[PDB]
Amino acid sequence: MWELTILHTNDVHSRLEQTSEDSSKCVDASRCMGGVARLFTKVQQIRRAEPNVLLLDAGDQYQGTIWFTVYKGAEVAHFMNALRYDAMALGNHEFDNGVEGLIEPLLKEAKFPILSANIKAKGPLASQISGLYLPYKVLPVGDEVVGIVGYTSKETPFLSNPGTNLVFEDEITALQPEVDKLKTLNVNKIIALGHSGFEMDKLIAQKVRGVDVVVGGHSNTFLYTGNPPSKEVPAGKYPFIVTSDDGRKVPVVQAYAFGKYLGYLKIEFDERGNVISSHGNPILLDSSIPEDPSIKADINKWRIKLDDYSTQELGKTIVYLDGSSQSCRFRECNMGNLICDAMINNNLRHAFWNHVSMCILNGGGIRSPIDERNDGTITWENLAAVLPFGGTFDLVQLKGSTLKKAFEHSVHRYGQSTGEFLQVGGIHVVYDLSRKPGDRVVKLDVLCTKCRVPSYDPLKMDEVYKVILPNFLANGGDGFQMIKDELLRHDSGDQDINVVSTYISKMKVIYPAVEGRIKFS
Amino acid sequence: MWELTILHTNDVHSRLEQTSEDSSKCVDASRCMGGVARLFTKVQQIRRAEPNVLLLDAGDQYQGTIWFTVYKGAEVAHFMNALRYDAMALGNHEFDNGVEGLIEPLLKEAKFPILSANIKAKGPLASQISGLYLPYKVLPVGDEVVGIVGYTSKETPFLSNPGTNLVFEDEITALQPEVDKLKTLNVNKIIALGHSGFEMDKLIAQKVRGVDVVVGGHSNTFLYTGNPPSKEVPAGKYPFIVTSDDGRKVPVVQAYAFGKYLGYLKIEFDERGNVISSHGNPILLDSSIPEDPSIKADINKWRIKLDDYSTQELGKTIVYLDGSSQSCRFRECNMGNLICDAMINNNLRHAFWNHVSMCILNGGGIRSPIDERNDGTITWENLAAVLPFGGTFDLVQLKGSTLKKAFEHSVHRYGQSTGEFLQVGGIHVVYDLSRKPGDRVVKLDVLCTKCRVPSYDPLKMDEVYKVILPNFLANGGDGFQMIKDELLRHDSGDQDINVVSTYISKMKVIYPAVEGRIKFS
Ligand SMILES: O=P(O)(O)CP(=O)(O)OC[C@H]1O[C@@H](n2cnc3c(NCc4ccccc4)nc(Cl)nc32)[C@@H](F)[C@@H]1O
Ligand SMILES: O=P(O)(O)CP(=O)(O)OC[C@H]1O[C@@H](n2cnc3c(NCc4ccccc4)nc(Cl)nc32)[C@@H](F)[C@@H]1O
Ligand SMILES: [Ca+2]
Ligand SMILES: [Ca+2]
Ligand SMILES: [Zn+2]
Ligand SMILES: [Zn+2]
Ligand SMILES: [Zn+2]
Ligand SMILES: [Zn+2]
Repeated sequence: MWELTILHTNDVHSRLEQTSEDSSKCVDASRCMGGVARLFTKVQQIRRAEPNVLLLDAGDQYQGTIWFTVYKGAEVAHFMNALRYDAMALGNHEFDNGVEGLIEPLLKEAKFPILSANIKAKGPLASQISGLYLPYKVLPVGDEVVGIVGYTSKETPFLSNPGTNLVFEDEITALQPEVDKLKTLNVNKIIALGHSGFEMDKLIAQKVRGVDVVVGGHSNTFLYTGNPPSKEVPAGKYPFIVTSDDGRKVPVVQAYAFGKYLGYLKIEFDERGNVISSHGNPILLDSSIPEDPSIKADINKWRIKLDDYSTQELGKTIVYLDGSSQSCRFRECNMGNLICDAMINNNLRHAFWNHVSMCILNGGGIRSPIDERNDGTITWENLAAVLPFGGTFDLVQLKGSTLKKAFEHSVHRYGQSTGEFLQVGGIHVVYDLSRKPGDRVVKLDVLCTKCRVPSYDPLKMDEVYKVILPNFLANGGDGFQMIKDELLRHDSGDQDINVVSTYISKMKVIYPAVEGRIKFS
Repeated sequence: MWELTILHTNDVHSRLEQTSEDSSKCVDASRCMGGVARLFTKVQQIRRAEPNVLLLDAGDQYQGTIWFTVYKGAEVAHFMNALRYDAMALGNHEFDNGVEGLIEPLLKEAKFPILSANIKAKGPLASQISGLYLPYKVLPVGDEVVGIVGYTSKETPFLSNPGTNLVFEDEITALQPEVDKLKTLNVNKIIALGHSGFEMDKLIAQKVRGVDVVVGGHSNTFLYTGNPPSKEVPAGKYPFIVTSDDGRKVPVVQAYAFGKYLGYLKIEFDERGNVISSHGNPILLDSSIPEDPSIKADINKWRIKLDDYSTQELGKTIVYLDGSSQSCRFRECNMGNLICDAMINNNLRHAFWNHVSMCILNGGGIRSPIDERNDGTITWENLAAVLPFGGTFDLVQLKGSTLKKAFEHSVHRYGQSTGEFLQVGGIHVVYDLSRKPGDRVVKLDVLCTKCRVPSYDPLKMDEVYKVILPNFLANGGDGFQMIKDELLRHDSGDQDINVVSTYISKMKVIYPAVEGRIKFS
């Protein structure tokens, strides 16, 4: 019997340096976690101890911190090569800077194979990207070979900017012929490594004949066997076992996000590549694991270029700016109220009509909290992690019916850590989750524009309201198809980080609170 | 039979120039009201038409606009002499600048008798103020004489700064011997002119034998017979008839406030001074009445010194700043939310503990609205009328029990246009007016200080909270005795107008709304 050790990371999101426990900028260095230097110490320790080791990434290394704003993927290719990753699957955020933002910094500079079987290149692009990413790779591991098939979220054209020359096929339809090709090459050990979320990973384990292990990403799934070591609540045991349609037990693994944990799974295979057993758990990369000095000195060299983004203080916060998913995707979060107050302030600074009183913001668009214990200081860097996408805060004209539909969509699948949960400004919404989806909004009061003194009045279906929202939502992003389809007017506004930055500078000291903007019945 | 015409003003409050309909600074001159120039045209017209005329003031000429901030009462003595007032009764605001602020500008410069029978001077002051104000005056009117007895609110030591050398006696106890003295002088026509409010005026008409007419002030009572000409709702017919204990019908009159109306009452007396009948109504001093050119040119001369208080713009409002009594004494008003946000902002600008999240503000302390149609401009003058008293915004430490008592007091006599109604910041209060007084607060949630993210939690009786409030409330003003008696700590803060001014300058453009801080069940 032959034992393989799979070490996996996913949704790291430019978290190259060690972070606070909430994955925001490290301040109190003694209690910091993750980062590539720490991950390198743990990986090295496992390589010294285990004979057959694979270090894999299931996508979304791109986007999240000033590391990616400045280096545009050169930091990813450099440090992923430094850690000696054996393979990576393409994620949706790898396309955020177009195909060009993927090809030049990453595909051309990685010393490891970058995979995706369901991505087909066509037209002019076909010749330009050919062989820069592969559907599968056969990797020698000790005296054995292990086949790795890659996959990327089929919904990527709506999540990113991959362009019109890439076709995103159904994962299962595209993976089965590639697995069948590995089987003809007599590769009997097969890992499906990809980026579509835990729900699709379970479908790949059930339906794709020949896959032994599924290593996923995109849904930031925390899986654990026993008592977890930190604040993350497990969504199931590690590994998650799926029984395939052909009757084989298939472990499905995921390792949360932000490089806080290193996934770790041991598979005992027999001579014919049948999985005998599997055990593991994600490894919390805390303070106990010391950062590698060589990687850390290299991280510090690259850090010089970034320091001029933290030299200038925009203002102060005397309160924790809760930009976490556990807060901003489930209820009113003060980071969400702050950003919506900044949007309304930027639009009301230059103004019955002409005015704009309301704001809506997808909770999943807020990508990091900001801590108040660092002397209170807010820099362009702390703000760069909250709002990393470089989008705009647009003005839209919506019928009350359209706004009520967007609010119904906001909680249609409440309890899935779905980022469509809306943060608001100039709106008082009450939800009753005991009611059937599509009828959960029990109260929707909005701030009048056509009134001398502003006050909250019930939303009228036949009335038309002006709403400030991300360009992402206006384009039907996060399943807000009703906004794109039913809007009556759409104007482009200022860059997201600049709107929030000018506001923080004006206010000097900020203290946003949870005020009852969103309530539950 | 002999007919007397009584023209009366009360609670003018430094409204020397014509004002908007809400009694704030005149902008659209075509639809402006009141002012001394307009009042002079109407009074002159009545003097040309009627043989026996008395022009009286029932108090509170002092405090309200930049006219009083700058001239400290010299404008009152000058323009009241110009209009040829025959008498004035002392009001509580005439003592706001101490006895010295009353003696030097007004008592020493008025060419008319200034009256109060229930104010007794003692100790060192007795010799200094002797004869500068009188208990009564006998005025020749045509071939007849009319006696005028004055009175001032017994509660003045708590409302103002009259000092420890003036005794404020019971109105009825002090008025009866002065009326009896006029009766021995065979004065058969007697007017009681004073400043204690409509409720006390009715008691004087009922109890003081020999008073024929009561001309009052202090409660800003609007009395009208028929259909009123403006937005003011009558509190009863004009005149209000009180049947005395000795069986005589006694008219009681009051003419609202801010010089918007001129009270006008005709009394037909018989040969023995018995009131036969009385009819009248307040005269709305609107645009139809033209301003006297001589008084207006004199008003413009004095206006030069004031212009450097309007030359500098503090910021802009895009919304009407509702500082009216009809709003701020009955429900949440946006002027109240603004001032409470300015108080919390001034105290949080330099800060679990040390912080202050809550604000309370007596609604009656907000003395004027600000209009947004004047290009949006907010000047030191517009702000001077909102906050004319020159008080401070103090920090106090209160038990939850004390705060609940202050909120119970806030609505104990709801529906009387009582200024104790509280405006708030960092507090969510719900009242149920159908409940018995002392038990009307059904919900009282406050913003936590001892929490990383601020949020609204129920008030705990056994807990201690930090509240920013006017120095007036800390001293038990407006019947908030529980604040003065039960507070655990009291620190003096910055001047009220400066706190609000620095905030408006920081914000640049303001838009406070009615947000659900105060609700009714
Ligand atoms: O890491 P992911 O692959 O995104 C999976 P997740 O559970 O961590 O985050 C999902 C949430 O994030 C929201 N979201 C993602 N990208 C964007 C985004 N920009 C991405 C982008 C799109 C097109 C071109 C370039 C960049 N803008 C906004 Cl406002 N919201 C976004 C939105 F997609 C959702 O609420
Ligand atoms: O014109 P008035 O004689 O006052 C009768 P009104 O029905 O028009 O106003 C009553 C309201 O006004 C409130 N109030 C009055 N004076 C003050 C005041 N300053 C007066 C003062 C007191 C002592 C010395 C000097 C000035 N400060 C504050 Cl915050 N609130 C006040 C307080 F008294 C009440 O809520
Ligand atoms: Ca196998
Ligand atoms: Ca008489
Ligand atoms: Zn991701
Ligand atoms: Zn993803
Ligand atoms: Zn008054
Ligand atoms: Zn008064």
